[PDB]
Amino acid sequence: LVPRGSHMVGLIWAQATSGVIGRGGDIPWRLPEDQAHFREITMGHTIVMGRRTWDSLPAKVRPLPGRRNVVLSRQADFMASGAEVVGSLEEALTSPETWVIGGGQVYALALPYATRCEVTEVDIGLPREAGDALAPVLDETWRGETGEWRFSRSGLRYRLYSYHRS
Ligand SMILES: NC(=O)c1ccc[n+]([C@@H]2O[C@H](COP(=O)([O-])OP(=O)(O)OC[C@H]3O[C@@H](n4cnc5c(N)ncnc54)[C@H](OP(=O)(O)O)[C@@H]3O)[C@@H](O)[C@H]2O)c1
Ligand SMILES: CCc1nc(N)nc(N)c1OCCCOc1ncccc1/C=C/CO
Ligand SMILES: [Cl-]
Ligand code: NA
Repeated sequence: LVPRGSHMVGLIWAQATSGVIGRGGDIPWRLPEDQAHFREITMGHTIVMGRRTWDSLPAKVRPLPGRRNVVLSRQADFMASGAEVVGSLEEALTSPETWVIGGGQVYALALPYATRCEVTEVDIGLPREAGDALAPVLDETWRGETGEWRFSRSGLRYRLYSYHRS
């Protein structure tokens, strides 16, 4: 459970088996099971994203509904209609439960404060290319639960991981 006086920080991302999460300003696959899982985990909570992840959402869909949207930017003139733009994790992590929803820069920024990671891994061979966004690497303070391989309606294998630490 999450006490209302606490500040719990989780990271949620989907990756190829290579660790790639983003390429050319987008996610280089689509997986409906992952979209549903992302919604199930984050609904009702604050979501924090980097400015480039805000840019990657079509204007018509943002801010993502049912969640307080917070965008990290260092640009004093960047504005996100419907959402709050802050310049640091300190300002972004004021809710009792926050999910950092990407991308690569912001996962690495938020990892020192996080105690949970929820990962979808898609079994698509997408090797790391220059400029890709990548999943954060998790050291031995993290302990993980790895689900068995499942099979999507779209014909891709995928599996879920849940990581925790103190
Ligand atoms: N597969 C997934 O789960 C997933 C999830 C989310 C995103 N993505 C993909 O990942 C890519 C985006 O990731 P990315 O690493 O390029 O960018 P990002 O992490 O989404 O955003 C980077 C921006 O965040 C701001 N920022 C970074 N560090 C900051 C700090 N310390 N303080 C304040 N603001 C800070 C900066 O904005 P300013 O430049 O405005 O200062 C920076 O340019 C896209 O391809 C996207 O589609 C994938
Ligand atoms: C559903 C993707 C996803 N999955 C997991 N597991 N964690 C995340 N942090 C995550 O990114 C959410 C922000 C980026 O969203 C999108 N970016 C590009 C194209 C489509 C979307 C989807 C929006 C809502 O379906
Ligand atoms: Cl969503
Ligand atoms: Na996930």
